[PDB]
Amino acid sequence: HLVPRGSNPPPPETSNPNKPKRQTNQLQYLLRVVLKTLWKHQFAWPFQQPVDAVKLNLPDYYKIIKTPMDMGTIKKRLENNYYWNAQECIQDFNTMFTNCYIYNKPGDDIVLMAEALEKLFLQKINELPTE
Ligand SMILES: CCCCS(=O)(=O)Nc1ccc2c3c(cccc13)C(=O)N2CC
Repeated sequence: HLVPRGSNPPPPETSNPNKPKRQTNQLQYLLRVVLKTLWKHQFAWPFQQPVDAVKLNLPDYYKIIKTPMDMGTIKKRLENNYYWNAQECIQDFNTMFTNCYIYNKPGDDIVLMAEALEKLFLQKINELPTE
């Protein structure tokens, strides 16, 4: 009962080599504190790279989720100074959580994992430094 699975999209872009560099205290906090905390969490592992929805057989994932996002992407974006400001990075974290909550049933393990990361995220974002 084989069906066409299609392809995963290319991973989100993580490099903008000709963007001028600008560090901000908020971007520094996101990289060195927020991302580090979530990355090392026991439930981070499914979120550390783009979801392979094809190989995991997640039906209709790319029809439902218009903007895939993951912490591996966010990490590389931060490291490469891809983000112009901290709100762009926070938007990506939110997109990652939103996608998981939209696609999956509320009881599911992956949702519980995302919720644990989001609770920690919001704790750290509460102490985001002023601009
Ligand atoms: C419950 C932990 C399952 C981790 S997994 O590697 O076996 N499968 C999944 C990885 C990433 C995602 C999902 C999702 C739904 C169902 C299974 C999995 C999903 O939304 N993601 C992206 C976080």
